[PDB]
Amino acid sequence: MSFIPVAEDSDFPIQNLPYGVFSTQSNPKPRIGVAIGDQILDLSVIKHLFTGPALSKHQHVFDETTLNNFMGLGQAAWKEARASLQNLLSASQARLRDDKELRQRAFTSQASATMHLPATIGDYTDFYSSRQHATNVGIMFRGKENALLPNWLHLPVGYHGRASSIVVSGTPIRRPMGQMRPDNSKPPVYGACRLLDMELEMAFFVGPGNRFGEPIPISKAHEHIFGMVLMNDWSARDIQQWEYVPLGPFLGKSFGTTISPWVVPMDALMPFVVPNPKQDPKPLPYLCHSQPYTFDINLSVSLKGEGMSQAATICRSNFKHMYWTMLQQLTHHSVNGCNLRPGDLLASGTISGSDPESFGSMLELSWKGTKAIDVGQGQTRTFLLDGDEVIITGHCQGDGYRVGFGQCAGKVLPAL
Amino acid sequence: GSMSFIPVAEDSDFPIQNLPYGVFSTQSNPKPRIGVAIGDQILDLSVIKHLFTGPALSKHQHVFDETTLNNFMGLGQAAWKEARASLQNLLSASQARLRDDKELRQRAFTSQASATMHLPATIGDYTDFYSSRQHATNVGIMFRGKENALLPNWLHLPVGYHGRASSIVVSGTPIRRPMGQMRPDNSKPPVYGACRLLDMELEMAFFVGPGNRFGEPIPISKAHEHIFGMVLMNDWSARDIQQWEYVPLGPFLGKSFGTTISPWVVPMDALMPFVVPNPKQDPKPLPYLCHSQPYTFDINLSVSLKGEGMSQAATICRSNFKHMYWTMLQQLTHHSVNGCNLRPGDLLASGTISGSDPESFGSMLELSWKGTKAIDVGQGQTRTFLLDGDEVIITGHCQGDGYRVGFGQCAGKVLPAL
Ligand SMILES: [Ca+2]
Ligand SMILES: [Mn+2]
Ligand SMILES: [Mn+2]
Ligand code: NA
Ligand code: NA
Ligand code: NI
Ligand code: NI
Ligand code: NI
Ligand code: NI
Ligand code: NI
Ligand code: NI
Ligand code: NI
Ligand code: NI
Ligand code: NI
Ligand code: NI
Repeated sequence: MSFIPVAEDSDFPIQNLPYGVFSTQSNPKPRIGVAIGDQILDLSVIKHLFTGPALSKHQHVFDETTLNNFMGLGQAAWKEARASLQNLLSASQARLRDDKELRQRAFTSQASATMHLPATIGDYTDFYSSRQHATNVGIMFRGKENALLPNWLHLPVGYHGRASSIVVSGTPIRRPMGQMRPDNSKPPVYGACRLLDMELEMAFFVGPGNRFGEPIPISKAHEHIFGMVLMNDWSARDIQQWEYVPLGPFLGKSFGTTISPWVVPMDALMPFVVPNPKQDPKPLPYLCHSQPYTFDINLSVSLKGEGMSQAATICRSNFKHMYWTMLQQLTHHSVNGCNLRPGDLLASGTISGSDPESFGSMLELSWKGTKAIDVGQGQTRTFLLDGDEVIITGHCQGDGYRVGFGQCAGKVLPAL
Repeated sequence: GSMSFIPVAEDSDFPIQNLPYGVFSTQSNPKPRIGVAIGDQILDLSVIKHLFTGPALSKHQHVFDETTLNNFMGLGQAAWKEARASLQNLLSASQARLRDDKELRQRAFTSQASATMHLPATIGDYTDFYSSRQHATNVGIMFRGKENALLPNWLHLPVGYHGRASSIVVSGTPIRRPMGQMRPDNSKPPVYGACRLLDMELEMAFFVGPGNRFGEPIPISKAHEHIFGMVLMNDWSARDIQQWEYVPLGPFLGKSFGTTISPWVVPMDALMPFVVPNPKQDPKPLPYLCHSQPYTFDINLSVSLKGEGMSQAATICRSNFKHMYWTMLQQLTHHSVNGCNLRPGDLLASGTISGSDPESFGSMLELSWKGTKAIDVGQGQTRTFLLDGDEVIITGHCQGDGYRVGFGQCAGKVLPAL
């Protein structure tokens, strides 16, 4: 089904076909591509091959420097694009395989490519939808009997994030300065954050908007989910704890948030859908959906420090843990008439399962700095050190192939 | 004083001392474009852009051809100062260049009355601060209790939260009463329905000029270089939705259904004549928040409410920006201290501007004390929270000798819920 060979270890078989923005040494202009094997198929080069009804008059979306306009076309266009790509790669429509002059312009090596943020993100929201993550933060901060606050099981709690500091995989992250209060009996101090953390999340991009004042009913929520990326919500826990009452996390989150560049479309993930977790209490009707919209995605996080020769896997978790689905999050986010826009990023929350090996932050893995995490070669961590590199990966396991997400990586630079 | 060839009423918001920037279109020409308000006219900068011949602007005249102010904001203070001096000259009663060019005036001016204003910039990120000591005290009492009403961090840093950028709308945009989830009965599950405690919040906000690079703080001594100018803002709020949702991650759907700004961006140079010494802070802030430069402004603010049956709008709040405890310089410095990258056109709002006098409380949550006191809105008529069809208008002015620097309107009418 693909004339482009795909190795067994590839994140990018024919069943994936994610969208990203890339550039090369020869042509520095960011442009839209699709990953296949170790190659990128350049959609600006092949834009004229999308001849179907939804795209024939809208080929210009493939000439843009971001995915926003393609996202905003909606599901008929996404489905047509994916079918066109499938038919070109199988050579059912043989133009791309057989037009050698087009072909040699259209495919470039991933290894030689530079990736960019896939969209101009107008608004970013971070949810809090893993019951074990919220419970753990609760146990650590408020105690076992108060682990979950009263609203949590009733709505998908979330907060507005900082869009400007969402950066693409591979961007170094500087340890932030700020204010903290390490001794509650004394005034706060200014200094480098001491409790620098990662957060394993996933996120989706919004497709067509909704108009200002017009909620998206849950029945239609699936029409607005374009596809998914990996996210690391870097966090400065000492800055966070001091600032956050009563208006929520702010500078403890906004110094950096990393996403992976390849946006895996929802149609690629639908084969990996599983039943939705039972919610008790049942949510209010506006949040109810029968459609399965929970996904079996195997997630891993590695840490490698300065001097260390091998990265250690510190977390293995799964997106299927989450209590509230993306449909519920999208619907709740628009219930009040808030206008979601193409390229908005809605993140899941930190993805922790019940097994401590699956906790999605070092705040949890180290239990607030009370337990050392073994990172191999005689080294241990509670929170991140200068020079540490964190890499998140994710895969769906098919029969004889995997749909992978590439990398969501960053290295910590010293405070300056 | 100082005079334009364009006639200006004594109490006009838009004398030659102001010269605010905005984005407008007309019935003749739908392209949104950059203008400056003067008297009851707009001067179209796209038409006169070739008159900006100075060193900061001569190679950057295209910023005046844009559909938003972002690029001009991004050029920084030498460009802003050069544009303002060029406009003060061009609009002067004693300057012939534009005054006597009949055909150019025909193309360059249009009446405010027939213009449609648009949002002045594409706002990448919006942040709302919480910098009125009285407002934070009042909401603490009403949502949480008198004990620690002002929470332990408030006197040490300018508390703020990330707001929703997409739902910042220009003055005049109707605001639909939001649906959502609320918990009016503590002994029952939450319910879904129309908000019952719909509120306004009197704020001001500033737009960021040049940004800072990702990872690079803005030191407080340079913060003034990044503040372009100000608008009025109404942070519409759904207090029942807010109270149920906000612990522990903050206000969310209780704010994001709509936030209105006025369209004319008053540049900081226009406001500097109205600067006053900063309020004393005790405890003294940490050094990174310590600045001697005066950056508190005497701006008289007013809020009116007009019900769907009324002929006279009632003034329900009179307050002043000079009441705020933390300055814009402190807010911008704190926002970037961790390396967060502010970008041109970002909007940083002050917080609700409540003074200590109850007549200066900047929200109906406060003026009605969470529905326990009636607000007088005219003969016989009262409010606690906003009703369908109510129109809220925020205005603001700095008063000089024989002129004002005004802000135009920040208006919205409440539509019924779905
Ligand atoms: Ca934003
Ligand atoms: Mn997070
Ligand atoms: Mn507010
Ligand atoms: Na972050
Ligand atoms: Na609002
Ligand atoms: Ni892989
Ligand atoms: Ni062509
Ligand atoms: Ni069409
Ligand atoms: Ni309950
Ligand atoms: Ni204190
Ligand atoms: Ni099978
Ligand atoms: Ni004079
Ligand atoms: Ni006025
Ligand atoms: Ni230049
Ligand atoms: Ni005064």
